[PDB]
Order: sequence, then structure tokens, then C-alpha cells
Amino acid sequence: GPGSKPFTLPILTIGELSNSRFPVPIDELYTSPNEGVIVQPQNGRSTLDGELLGTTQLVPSNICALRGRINAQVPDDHHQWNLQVTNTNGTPFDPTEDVPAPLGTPDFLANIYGVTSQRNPNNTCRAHDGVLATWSPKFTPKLGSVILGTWEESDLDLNQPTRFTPVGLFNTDHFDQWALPSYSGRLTLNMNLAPSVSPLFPGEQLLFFRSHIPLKGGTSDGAIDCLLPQEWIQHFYQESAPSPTDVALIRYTNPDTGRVLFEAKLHRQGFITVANSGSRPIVVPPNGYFRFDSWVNQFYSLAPM
Ligand SMILES: C[C@H](CCC(=O)NCCS(=O)(=O)O)[C@H]1CC[C@H]2[C@@H]3[C@H](O)C[C@@H]4C[C@H](O)CC[C@]4(C)[C@H]3CC[C@]12C
Repeated sequence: GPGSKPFTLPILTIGELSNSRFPVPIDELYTSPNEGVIVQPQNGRSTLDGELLGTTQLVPSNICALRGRINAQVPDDHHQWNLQVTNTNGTPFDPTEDVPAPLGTPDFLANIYGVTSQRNPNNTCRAHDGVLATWSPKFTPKLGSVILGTWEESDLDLNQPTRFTPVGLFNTDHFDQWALPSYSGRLTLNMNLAPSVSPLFPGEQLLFFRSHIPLKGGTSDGAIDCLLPQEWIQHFYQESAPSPTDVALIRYTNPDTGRVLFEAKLHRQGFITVANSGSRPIVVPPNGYFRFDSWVNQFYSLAPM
């Protein structure tokens, strides 16, 4: 009946899923206590009924991308360029909109390696590799501007359409996947944030969809953990199915036999918990996927993984 459209998950195996916090495929499922850290990502956030939260948007190639025009080079460091940002879909950025930053803006501290490209009205073009430092005092996307750094010191034009394509980490300096940038810079609080998430029942931990992103030099697992894959967010946005309780019970199922491997709790706020203790990667059957079973409550006791 009206108000009771059945909730569903898309039929997608792990090799058919994308990270919602960096534009790469999912590599594995992962669980960890993250004891003492506040888990509050702003990309990859949606309710189960299809309301996108934080800085989350639908287009996979706009995750961690920037668009705008360069108004000036920094006089005393010609490696630095001031980018006046627009939205990644091309529309002007309205700082009065009730979001933390332009949709798709990176949600973690890092030196992000990527490429800055331009095309002029006469179709002359240029591109140069470089670094987006999301920890810099000049990373102020909510105010409309960020700094780009490049090895190139001359061949970028002012007042021409510009895009930043992210590739990975440049190095590990300042890298912390759970530390949010200060979107308006020094001494100013972030606004309109999606809330932090945590397990709320003893014996449970968050379950993440993990990718190991590229690193240009150094030592790191490159781990970026998202709460929901991008395809699930895209599915819920189209379906708009109401949530009648706080938690959907989901089961990882092999479709050819019906055998169920393990179960988990999918919370209406858009994250997963499992009964497990300790940090561990999981291996799933390549042909399996999560399926909706029933609606339960916050206090339902799961079978341990
Ligand atoms: C402009 C960026 C942030 C600088 C910053 O805010 N520093 C802090 C100033 S304060 O002490 O807080 O006042 C810096 C951080 C990393 C820098 C880059 C990296 O060091 C790698 C590259 C090094 C090359 O010598 C120049 C280009 C190269 C690509 C740099 C350009 C400028 C970057 C991108």
C-alpha cells in the first residue's frame, strides 16, 4: 500500500561496486573497531529512503573533483594557483546553500595527486600534474576558493575553464581518512555535516566497503573506507522506499544455491554493522551479494561472523 513500497538492494557483486569517497572500484569488505576515532565522512552519505547527505552527489567521476577558473598565480611562489570554484556539474557555487562545501569536495586531509586541465573557447588546451592539499589554510571551498600546486610555473591560463582530476595520494604527509577538512579555513566551524556513525549494540563493529587508492611514493595501504557503495546510493535515490524501523536485516547470499554466508544490520541512517571483534578483511564469494531479508530493531542480536 501507499507508504509501504518494498525496500530493495541492487543485484551487484563486489566486483561490480564503486567507492563513494574516491573514484575507484571497491577492493574488499573490511571491519575494524577504530577505537577512539570519530567516523564522520561527508561523501557516500544517504538515508535508506534516498535522501543524500553531507557533500554527497550522484555522479561517480565528480567524487573528489574540482571545477572553476584560476584568477591569479601566487606572486612569491609560482607553483601555486588560486582556483575560484564552481560546482562540479558546472553551475555556480552558492555559499548560502545548506551543505558543508560544493558537492563532491574531498572529505579527508591529504596531499591529493591529480591533473589540472583547461580548454579555451578557441579549443587550445593544456594540462599539468600537481597536488591538492586539503589541509592547507588556503583550502577554503565553502568560501569559494582553493589553492592548486604544480611543478609547472608558467603554462596555465587565467580566466579559462579549469578542472582537477584526482588520481591518488601524492605522499602520506597529513593523510588521515577520518579527519575532515576545515571547509571555510582557519578558526571557522564546518556546517550542515552528516552525523558521525558508530555501533550502538555490544559486540558490533562497522562494516566498510574498502579501496586501496594509488600512492605516488612512500609506504601505505592507501585505505579509503566508505559506508555505502556509490551504486547503493544511486539505487536508493531512484527507489525512495520508506524505512519502517531503524534497521534492515541483510544477508550475503550466493544466488545459485541460496546459501547465506553471513548477516548484517543496515541502519536507516546509511551504514552497516556486524557482530565481530578486531580488525580484519573479509573474503566473499565473487558471485554473491547482499539481499534484504526483513526489518528489525537496534537491539537485534546477529549471528557472529
Ligand atoms: C600549496 C600547498 C600547500 C602549502 C601550505 O599551505 N603550506 C602551509 C603554510 S603555513 O605554514 O600554514 O602558513 C603545497 C603543499 C604540497 C606542495 C607540493 C609538493 O611539495 C610537491 C611539489 C614540490 C615542488 O618543489 C613544487 C611543486 C609541488 C607540487 C608542491 C606545490 C605546493 C604544494 C601543493
